[PDB]
Amino acid sequence: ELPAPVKAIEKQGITIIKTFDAPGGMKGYLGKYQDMGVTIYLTPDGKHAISGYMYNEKGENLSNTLIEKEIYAPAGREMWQRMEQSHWLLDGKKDAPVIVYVFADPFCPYCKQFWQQARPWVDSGKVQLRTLLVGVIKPESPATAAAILASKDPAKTWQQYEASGGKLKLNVPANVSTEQMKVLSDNEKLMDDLGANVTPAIYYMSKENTLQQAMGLPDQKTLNIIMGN
Amino acid sequence: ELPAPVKAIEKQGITIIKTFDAPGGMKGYLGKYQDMGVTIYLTPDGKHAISGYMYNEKGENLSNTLIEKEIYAPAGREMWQRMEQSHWLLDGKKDAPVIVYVFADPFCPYCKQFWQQARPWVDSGKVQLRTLLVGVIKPESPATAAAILASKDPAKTWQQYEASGGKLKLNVPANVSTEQMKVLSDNEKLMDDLGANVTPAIYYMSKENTLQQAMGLPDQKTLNIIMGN
Repeated sequence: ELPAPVKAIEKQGITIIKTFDAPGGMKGYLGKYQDMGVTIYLTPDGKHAISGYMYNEKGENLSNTLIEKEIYAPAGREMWQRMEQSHWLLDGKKDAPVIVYVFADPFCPYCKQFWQQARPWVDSGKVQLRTLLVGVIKPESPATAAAILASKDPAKTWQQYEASGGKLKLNVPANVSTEQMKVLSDNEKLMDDLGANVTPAIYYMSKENTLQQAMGLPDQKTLNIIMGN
Repeated sequence: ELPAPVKAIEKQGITIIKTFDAPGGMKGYLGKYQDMGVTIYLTPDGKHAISGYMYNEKGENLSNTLIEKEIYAPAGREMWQRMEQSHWLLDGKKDAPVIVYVFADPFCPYCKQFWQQARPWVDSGKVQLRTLLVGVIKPESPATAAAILASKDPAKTWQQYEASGGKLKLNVPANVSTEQMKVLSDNEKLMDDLGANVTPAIYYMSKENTLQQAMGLPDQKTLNIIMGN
């Protein structure tokens, strides 16, 4: 079964996930209390256990690094791959180090404004925006988004669209290709699967490789973090 | 100086108080982050330290026992002794195990009501109420309190006063003895030194010997805890 001192913590409403190797002859237990992951460390004697955070000489919160790397990071990377595999429109260099996904709609003032705030990082080649168009805000939203997706170069047309603030003149299609209705439908299901009920819905990876999100127009702090700044 | 991993925690905004003996070859550091006391444990290797709570086989939160016993318990016992040394009126057996201090005023509905709630525990001989009269609620408050303190048996007169709801008939003194004005003045300074701006202000010791307080009319939970129940 479980060592007495750890069983005592378990009764404090904690559920153990696995055991792991702790430094200094200690045994570690990774667990959770509601949504919060926790680390427990059995002392050498075996009669005591500390519920807390382990730090090394450099000040790294090891407990935090392990929790994120085992409890949080996994699920997020799944949604990141699913986002990567979508038909997103590029903005910036295809090899920009920082990748930012954003669900945008043709009639979303905040989308245009975030597009604007993003200019510096994108022009620098540090950040690339990957836009997943959707049509969920206005009656004409789908017809417009599809008319954007259905052009000679959809990524450029989205740019010119955000830039001009929409005044762009282009041939609406007589038929919205099924391929384009699929992209819109896939993007909208993915947005829903992320519980994103606001556009723009932005997604980025933290320095510790965990999926982060942002809804609406980011304030300066959030903008700086999203931009990897 | 301080071991690297503990110095790392210290920089997280923690101030160390002293070092202590931890089990299993570990060294402990008692500290504080704002008002909260914290325990840090240097692992045997010396390269790591865990900021958290130590539990033994029986489930006792050792970290909590030490913090309260070294950070909280001291100051409270000081105010307890100062309260003990005051001229309080007895209610119940002088040898009742649980001691409860309460600052009361002659015109305080909530004082009368708490007096009422207290009946069961006091009659059982489990709890003794020690009342420190004050005169801070009404113009006639001091004159009344003093008239209570100035009687043949002040403790009984306070009882009969709470019981009868005040209708008690007794000889008001022509002169309020200086001794009685001193008690009222000492009680009022002590009440102030406790930041008690509400009457009744009740004070009791927790099972871990730390000073607890309660202002106004206690709800059922608080009443039960105050009564040691």
